[PDB]
Amino acid sequence: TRDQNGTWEMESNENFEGWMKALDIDFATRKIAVRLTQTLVIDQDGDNFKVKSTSTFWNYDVDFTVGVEFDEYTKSLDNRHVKALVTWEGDVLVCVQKGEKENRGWKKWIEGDKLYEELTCGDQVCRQVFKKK
Ligand SMILES: *C/C=C(\C)c1ccc(-c2ccc(N(C)C)cc2)cc1
Repeated sequence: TRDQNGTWEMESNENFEGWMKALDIDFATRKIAVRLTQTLVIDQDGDNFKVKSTSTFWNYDVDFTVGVEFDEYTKSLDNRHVKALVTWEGDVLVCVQKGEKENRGWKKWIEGDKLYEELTCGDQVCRQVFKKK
């Protein structure tokens, strides 16, 4: 299923700090952020997505249309400019962010009643699982 609509509450988080390090997030921010439970809110209508990543420490929103390249500033994450593109590979939603960092992007897919997410940058992969609330 390609339907990722919903409010998703984090169940597990692996190597989040490795991913943040590959983005050069500073020590203070990483040490706090790695402790925290996350929420993902996804509003999906056809190709149009609105995605929100939230915790008690950050609130990060992005809107995109599947298949349409967009220039993006990554704002409070790491303050960089990328060219971003989100597409479908089967039922895996795949984002590639072209720029300074290699292998930068994410993937999301549904496995049952849960949302699986990969965050990638450099040689680091962070793996997360969310439950539908
Ligand atoms: C599908 C997942 C997306 C678009 C996403 C974007 C950004 C983040 C994110 C933002 C900010 C931070 N900080 C400040 C540590 C971490 C991760 C997560 C997911």
